[PDB]
Amino acid sequence: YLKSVLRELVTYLLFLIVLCILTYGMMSSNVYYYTRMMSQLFLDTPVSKTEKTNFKTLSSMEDFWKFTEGSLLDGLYWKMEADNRSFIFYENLLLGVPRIRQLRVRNGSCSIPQDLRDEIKECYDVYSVSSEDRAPFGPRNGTAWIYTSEKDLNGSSHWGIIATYSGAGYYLDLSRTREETAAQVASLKKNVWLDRGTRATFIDFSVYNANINLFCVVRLLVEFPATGGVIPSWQFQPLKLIRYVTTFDFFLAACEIIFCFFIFYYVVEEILRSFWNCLDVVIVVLSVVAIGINIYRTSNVEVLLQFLEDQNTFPNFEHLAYWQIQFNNIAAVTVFFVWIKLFKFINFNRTMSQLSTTMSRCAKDLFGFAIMPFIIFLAYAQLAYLVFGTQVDDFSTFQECIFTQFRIILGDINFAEIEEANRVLGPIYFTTFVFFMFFILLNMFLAIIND
Amino acid sequence: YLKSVLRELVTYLLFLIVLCILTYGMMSSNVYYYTRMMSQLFLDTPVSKTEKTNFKTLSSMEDFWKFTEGSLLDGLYWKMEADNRSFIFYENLLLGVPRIRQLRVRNGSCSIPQDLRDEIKECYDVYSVSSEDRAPFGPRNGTAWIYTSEKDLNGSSHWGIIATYSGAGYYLDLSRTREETAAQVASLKKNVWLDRGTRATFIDFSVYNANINLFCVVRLLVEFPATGGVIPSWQFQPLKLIRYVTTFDFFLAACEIIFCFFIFYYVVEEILRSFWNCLDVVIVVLSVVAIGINIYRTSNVEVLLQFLEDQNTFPNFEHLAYWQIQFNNIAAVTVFFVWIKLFKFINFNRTMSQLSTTMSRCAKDLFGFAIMPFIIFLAYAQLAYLVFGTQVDDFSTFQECIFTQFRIILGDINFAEIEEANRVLGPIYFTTFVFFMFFILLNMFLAIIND
Amino acid sequence: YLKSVLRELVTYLLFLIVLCILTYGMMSSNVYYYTRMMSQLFLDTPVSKTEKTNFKTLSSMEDFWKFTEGSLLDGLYWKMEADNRSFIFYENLLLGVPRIRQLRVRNGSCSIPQDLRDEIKECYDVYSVSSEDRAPFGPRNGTAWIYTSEKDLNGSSHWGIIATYSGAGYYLDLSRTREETAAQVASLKKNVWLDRGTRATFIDFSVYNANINLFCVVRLLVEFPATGGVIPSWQFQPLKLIRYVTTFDFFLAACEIIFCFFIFYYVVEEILRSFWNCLDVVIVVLSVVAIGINIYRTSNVEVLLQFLEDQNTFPNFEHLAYWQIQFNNIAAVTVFFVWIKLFKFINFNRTMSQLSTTMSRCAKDLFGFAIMPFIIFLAYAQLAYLVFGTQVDDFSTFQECIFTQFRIILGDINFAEIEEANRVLGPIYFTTFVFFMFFILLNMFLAIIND
Amino acid sequence: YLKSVLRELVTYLLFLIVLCILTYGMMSSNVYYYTRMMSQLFLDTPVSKTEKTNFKTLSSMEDFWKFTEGSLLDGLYWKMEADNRSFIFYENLLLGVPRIRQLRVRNGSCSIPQDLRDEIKECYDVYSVSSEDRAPFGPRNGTAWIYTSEKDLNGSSHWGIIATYSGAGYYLDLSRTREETAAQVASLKKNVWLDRGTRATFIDFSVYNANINLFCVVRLLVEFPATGGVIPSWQFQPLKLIRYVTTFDFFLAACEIIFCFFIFYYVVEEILRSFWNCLDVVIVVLSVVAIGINIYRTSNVEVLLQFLEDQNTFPNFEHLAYWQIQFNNIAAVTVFFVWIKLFKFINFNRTMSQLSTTMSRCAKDLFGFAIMPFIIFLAYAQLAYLVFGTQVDDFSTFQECIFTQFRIILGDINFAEIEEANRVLGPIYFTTFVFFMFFILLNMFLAIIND
Ligand SMILES: *[C@@H]1O[C@H](CO)[C@@H](O)[C@H](O)[C@H]1NC(C)=O
Ligand SMILES: *[C@@H]1O[C@H](CO)[C@@H](O)[C@H](O)[C@H]1NC(C)=O
Ligand SMILES: *[C@@H]1O[C@H](CO)[C@@H](O)[C@H](O)[C@H]1NC(C)=O
Ligand SMILES: *[C@@H]1O[C@H](CO)[C@@H](O)[C@H](O)[C@H]1NC(C)=O
Ligand SMILES: *[C@@H]1O[C@H](CO)[C@@H](O)[C@H](O)[C@H]1NC(C)=O
Ligand SMILES: *[C@@H]1O[C@H](CO)[C@@H](O)[C@H](O)[C@H]1NC(C)=O
Ligand SMILES: *[C@@H]1O[C@H](CO)[C@@H](O)[C@H](O)[C@H]1NC(C)=O
Ligand SMILES: *[C@@H]1O[C@H](CO)[C@@H](O)[C@H](O)[C@H]1NC(C)=O
Ligand SMILES: *[C@@H]1O[C@H](CO)[C@@H](O)[C@H](O)[C@H]1NC(C)=O
Ligand SMILES: *[C@@H]1O[C@H](CO)[C@@H](O)[C@H](O)[C@H]1NC(C)=O
Ligand SMILES: *[C@@H]1O[C@H](CO)[C@@H](O)[C@H](O)[C@H]1NC(C)=O
Ligand SMILES: *[C@@H]1O[C@H](CO)[C@@H](O)[C@H](O)[C@H]1NC(C)=O
Repeated sequence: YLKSVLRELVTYLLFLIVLCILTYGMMSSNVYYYTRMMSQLFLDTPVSKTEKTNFKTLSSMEDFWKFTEGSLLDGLYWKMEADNRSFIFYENLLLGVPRIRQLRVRNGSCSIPQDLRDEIKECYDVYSVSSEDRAPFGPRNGTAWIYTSEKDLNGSSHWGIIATYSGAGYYLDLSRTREETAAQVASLKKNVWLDRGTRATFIDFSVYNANINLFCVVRLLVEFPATGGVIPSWQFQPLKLIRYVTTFDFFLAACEIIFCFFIFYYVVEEILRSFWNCLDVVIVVLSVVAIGINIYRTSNVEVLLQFLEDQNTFPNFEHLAYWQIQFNNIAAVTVFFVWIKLFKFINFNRTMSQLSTTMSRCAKDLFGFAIMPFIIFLAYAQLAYLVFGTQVDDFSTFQECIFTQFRIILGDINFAEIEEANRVLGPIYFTTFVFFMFFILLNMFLAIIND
Repeated sequence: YLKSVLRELVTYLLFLIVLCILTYGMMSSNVYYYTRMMSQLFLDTPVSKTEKTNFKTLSSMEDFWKFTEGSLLDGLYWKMEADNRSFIFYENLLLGVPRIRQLRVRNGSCSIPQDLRDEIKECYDVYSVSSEDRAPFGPRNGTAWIYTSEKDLNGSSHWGIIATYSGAGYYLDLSRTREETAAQVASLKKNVWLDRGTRATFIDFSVYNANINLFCVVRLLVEFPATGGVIPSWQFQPLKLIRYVTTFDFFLAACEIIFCFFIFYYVVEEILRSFWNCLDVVIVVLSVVAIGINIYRTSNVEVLLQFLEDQNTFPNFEHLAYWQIQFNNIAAVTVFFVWIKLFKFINFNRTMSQLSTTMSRCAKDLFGFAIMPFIIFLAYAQLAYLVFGTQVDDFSTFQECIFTQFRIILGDINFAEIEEANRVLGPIYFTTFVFFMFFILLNMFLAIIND
Repeated sequence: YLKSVLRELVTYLLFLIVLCILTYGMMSSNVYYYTRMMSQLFLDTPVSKTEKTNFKTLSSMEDFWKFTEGSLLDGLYWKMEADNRSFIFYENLLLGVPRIRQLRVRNGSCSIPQDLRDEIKECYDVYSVSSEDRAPFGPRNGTAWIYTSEKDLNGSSHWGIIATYSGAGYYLDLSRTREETAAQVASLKKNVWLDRGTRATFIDFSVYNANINLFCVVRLLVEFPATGGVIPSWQFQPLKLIRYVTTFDFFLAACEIIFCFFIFYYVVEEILRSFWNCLDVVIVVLSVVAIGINIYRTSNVEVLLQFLEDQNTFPNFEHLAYWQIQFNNIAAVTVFFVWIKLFKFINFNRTMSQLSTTMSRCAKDLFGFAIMPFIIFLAYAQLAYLVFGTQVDDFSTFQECIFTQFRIILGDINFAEIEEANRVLGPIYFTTFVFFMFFILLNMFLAIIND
Repeated sequence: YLKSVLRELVTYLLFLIVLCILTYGMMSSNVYYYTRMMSQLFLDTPVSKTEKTNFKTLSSMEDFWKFTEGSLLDGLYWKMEADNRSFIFYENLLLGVPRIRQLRVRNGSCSIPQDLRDEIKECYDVYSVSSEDRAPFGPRNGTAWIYTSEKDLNGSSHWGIIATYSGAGYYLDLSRTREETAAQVASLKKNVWLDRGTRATFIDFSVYNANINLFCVVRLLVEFPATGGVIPSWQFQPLKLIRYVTTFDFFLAACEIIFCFFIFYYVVEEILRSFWNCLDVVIVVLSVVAIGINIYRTSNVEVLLQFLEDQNTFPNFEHLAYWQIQFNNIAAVTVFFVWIKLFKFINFNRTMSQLSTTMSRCAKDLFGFAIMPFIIFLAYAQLAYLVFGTQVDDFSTFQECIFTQFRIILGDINFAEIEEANRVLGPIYFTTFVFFMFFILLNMFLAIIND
């Protein structure tokens, strides 16, 4: 039994570092600053030299146009090689051409209360597929004023903060040189390309680094709720498109192929309650998903080669970016669970044999104990979402309310804005919540001390 | 017994989601940003273009006048439809006309010490109903200089941060167009409409949004303590005045009527110690209060219809705003307790039968244990209020002192200003407090471990 | 026994609220903002209109002179009644005349290493009574350039942040009007009144409020370590000098006299281990000290009456301010202990009879348990003071190091500057400290669980 | 046995304060501000008068040159004695001459993917000893353009934040007067001395204070990752070079010599498991290392005397600085352990005899218990490093990830940027992590309660 356990043990052991190698391998070291520099160059810089606001600060259409005609242009251009080629920082190819896309909602999408109909001329509803405006508004001279479809326009429907956004919409592709772009943008500002009915806009472009080999894909996402104002959001994604430069990369490629053999091996083992079975399956399921993504999704790299043919177009990476994220997402989770699988054998046989007997024993009862606090914990969350959420960003969404309470329990708090929101309940809420939580838990010890 | 318990159970179950529907229904999703944009447009913007202060920063009369003649004007006007109609952000009707009101205290309200009487000419006491100045000061040409009564002037006495303020006072109603208003304001600054004896001022106006159907009521409240300086405060209240637009709204209306039947049903059940009885009554009491507010208070909507007749006046919503707050306040609390009522049945019968037996058992003793820390906890609070409260905002009020200590226990702290306040006791206070609290609790475990 | 205990009980009860009345009585409500406005007017305002620094920011002599010739002047003057009388905010008498005093250290106070003697001409040692420079430097035309003694110059030696400072030194008294003062200050800047050897400067003045009856005493304390630079510090003290205006004040006066009778009563009771005896004595001792301060120290009020004769001089309140602080300090502590005396009787007889038996029992052992962590806790404190304290303000002083660790345990942390200080030990220090502390305590439970 | 234990006890006792004296002695009091003033003068000041960025803010080459030609120059010069001698603050000798050094990487150090070779002309790899560029680029007129070796150029290879940096490189030594330096710097900017291939630059200079006797050594370290941008870092080190000024210093010198006798005494005692043996050895080992550093490393002081001959050169203290740090590092650790050695005797004999019996008993089992959380704690750390670390600075390095989680557990958190990084996993990560950690620990109590 021991040697058989030892075999599945050492097999697991090899499988460990192999994955650890891939992770450590597939992740370059200094990538962070590559983002941070990009981010600070765009997000963090004053909209205009005379302006005190960053991109994170944009409150208005005027704010937006300033930014577009502002640092964004200067952020995307340098002198400096073609000279149509502009190296960012001097170190970064601006890859292809940037693209701007917006969304628009129809006039009569909404309805005016009968009393104010004599007053109000028209309204514009919150964005929806139904409320989508496909009419060719404006001079209709270009894709800016001409509607297109996410089928026709290669792209993936994106999930925004207030709503999901279909890839389709009104878009425009920029120019190679800063001057030509400004000419385009000006017309887009001159003629009104941002009107009452424009809910969300996209600015997307890709950037390549030649020093280390990586691709920076940038999604600048600006929303315009029916309430007006501006909600800026951004995405900076590094990507490794070309897997082969160094032999070390080729060294990793063999590993992944070898890594596939392990999974192939474990899959057979899965054939036949149990908890660790329920645990082990999770590891395998995630594993398969990654590779499938890794191959028939990510290994495509068509758009690249397609872009490599003619580099004057827009190199849509949104999918490729989107997926490798999920890939990075999944793979990370696997490793996490991979470390967890360590316990069942090396610890249970000797060390935690005196623990698991207590651990798994109470683990059944722990379910019964933990029932009480959540309901209470959820109640405040629901309460706070009702009282607050019209006031404090932290309570804006019911989800974030839950998250906020953890920060509260851990001590991260903005108390002032709470008291500003409600001079009465908020303090009461804050106190009672914190108060009961301890008082609640202390009882649970006792019913645990029952044993 | 079980089926009878099952009936009161499923009955409770239906009553749950019905309320959940109403809450989820009566609360729109994106309302938060509607406030946030409004707030950031007023509270968060520089008083003047050359000025570095926000509305939250106002320290002086000069600060105030700048703000009034500053962003406030520009915040209330846009171009843009009448053109007397100015859409905020282009998306928001400025509803009716804004109104400014101030309070004033009589000359001899206070008394000078005999020694300095030769020095000081006059004083002005802290605001009170007695100290109220009803004399028609100044040119006496308008409501600005003419006192009016909260009976005559429709309004609700408001509860400020240092004091309650009667609705009566000296007020002025603005104009439709920004220019005419500035003319008014200038005269109010030219002639001195803010003098030694002006304790508190009000700026109130309402804003309607046509996209989603809502009303933003704004209370800008500025105080002037007898000590001078300025204490800014603000209120941004969304309101749903017209309950019927979508059929979904009509769907909710039937629910509330149906919802009333439940309460009517439970009221009869209340007829006849007990804790859960003491619990259940609370649910019912709050429930009734809400609906009464919901009907003969809020459903009035007279001022609206009154305003809808002639829109050039000031549409006082202060009550309507004030109440629906309380309504939102109460309803939220109900839901909270509604979730709590879950425990007594589903959990007690099976799961917490092994818990409630311990829970309710120690719940009696917990009262005896918890006595010790509060007295100690209160002592520091009272101590801190004596030592501090002349120094640190967090200790300014005895109430907030209590709240401050929680942040301290949870770790939210400004230590510097404390040490700045008192280089000696504060650190001692801070250390000892934190120190004993743990040391105190640890003992309480033992007397609990006694069982 | 019970009635006898009941008598000492109700006697204690009356004594409670009597003190509570005095405290609540002797403390006015809104005093806080009176300070806050004063503070924000001076500490918080830009040194110059073109300048971005506050008084808290001053790094240099130039910084200082700017401040003096800057906001300070404008902060002390308004238009506005005499007109030699300038009401601050229009609400506050500038009381008497402000005063500036500095300290100076002799040339050869220090000694140069023999190697650099050929290089360096002279040095100036850290401030000390020995290093004090009494020589009449400069043009010697005024108290600015003429040394005076704290005996001759009425004043109390003050305890600064790096050192205690004798009241004696070089001082100058300002003028009534802003213009005349600037003339003085300019000469003090024109001629060099701040030289290499000036360690510390004082700016002190008093301000009276006529609305509520109070006195604001302001100590602006600037230090110049031998290392150069500037360490600003400030003191804003409210004072109630005239105890009699309202009959309510007279109502309080009788109480304090009545309050004295209680102490007189308890003193006799003290005549005769015990803990509560050791407790009770503390209450009495502090009590006596307060009244003695209250009478033959504070009730003096001579300087006032002296100032009231001729108001053109400097009204030194430093003592009067200094003492009532200590008075407020002591009285607060008393109340704290007063609440503590509640336990021994009402709780011990019924409620905590089941607690004190455990409480006082383990209270002996708690001493033995708590020994271990302090030594460890102190060690890190001493360690951190060695590693840090040349880097992080929080560790600058060994005292503050201790305080810093509490914030760390409670979660208030600046981690960045720590890692900036030492990329190695700091993180190690931080981790290990936090780590052991929990690990340490958990053991202590067990030896407590021993019972 | 007791007297023998008493002898080793009192011997230890004397050894305690002797060290305490040395520490307290070897550390001057006010040193902190000496740094803080220096730091704030350089790190904290706007690059240019019109500029809003500090040295900590530098994002670019342009940023850098501005700083060099900016505050740095003004920070290093004052008027003021020679006049070639410029006293900083007027209180600080600029010691010798400052020095600037940079690093450079060869052209073909890296390799371009075959597809973009037609596009990209050249790349520059991340810094390495191999990638080092020793070619004499540029006009080759000076050490700026002429490569030198760390053998030839006296210096110690320094450990930077992204990489270790050999002392060798391209350097330049500044002038005595600000004007001459600017002439040098301009040429270095005029001609391009910062190119694509410059990874890291050094600015190093020393500053002496004559008031207290100390030396400030300044290392300004700027990095340029292959990704572009700028990573500023700084080091401000006080040093006591001349050990003899006051007799008190001579008093300390005898102590250290006497202090050596103790160690000499304890070394013999070490001759012969045990834990305290394992403890005691550590104390001795560290002790020896310090003195060896103290003598044949630090007591050298040659460069000083060498510099004292001719003061126009660059006084390299980098080693002397580097070592005394380690010295201060080690000595601090010793004291920490010195306090720890207290327990084994005074506490074990009487007080903790009732504790150590429990302490050391469970101390064996504690190892078994603590196994579970670390693996879990590490997992999140590894997970977070995979998910984050491309986004959040706090997760940038796997090491800092661990540190970040402590702040999270203690409550120090930036939640926003996390949610900004990943709208999904981050919140999930945050919640689950915090959630399990408590849930994990609670079980461990039970298996501990097993006893
Ligand atoms: C929107 O529809 C309303 C409804 O008749 C109409 O009055 C208004 O002119 C329309 N505006 C636009 C821009 O389509
Ligand atoms: C559409 O018409 C406008 C009106 O002159 C013109 O400025 C714009 O360039 C036209 N668009 C295109 C794509 O030609
Ligand atoms: C989508 O990709 C195809 C592939 O050649 C291309 O022809 C087409 O123009 C693309 N459509 C876009 C980018 O909207
Ligand atoms: C206020 O009353 C005092 C008391 O006589 C008087 O001297 C002063 O002129 C009055 N001022 C005003 C503005 O009423
Ligand atoms: C009151 O008189 C002043 C003095 O000219 C004048 O400016 C103001 O307009 C008058 N008020 C009204 C309401 O007419
Ligand atoms: C109060 O409301 C009534 C209702 O018509 C109106 O006539 C009156 O002018 C109002 N008073 C105010 C707004 O002061
Ligand atoms: C200080 O004393 C030194 C010692 O001789 C002397 O050289 C220097 O001139 C003196 N300076 C002043 C200002 O007294
Ligand atoms: C001292 O002499 C200077 C030199 O002119 C003069 O400016 C100053 O006013 C004099 N001081 C006094 C108090 O007269
Ligand atoms: C101290 O007070 C006495 C009291 O009259 C006064 O004569 C003297 O001038 C004062 N000395 C000062 C303020 O330096
Ligand atoms: C770098 O090497 C490449 C490879 O041939 C060459 O094309 C380029 O001109 C070189 N540039 C420099 C600055 O050495
Ligand atoms: C190297 O040549 C340049 C070109 O004129 C000159 O400016 C520079 O001063 C020279 N360097 C030295 C050290 O002479
Ligand atoms: C290293 O020190 C020696 C000692 O005299 C000196 O001659 C040489 O110039 C120094 N080299 C440097 C500072 O690069």
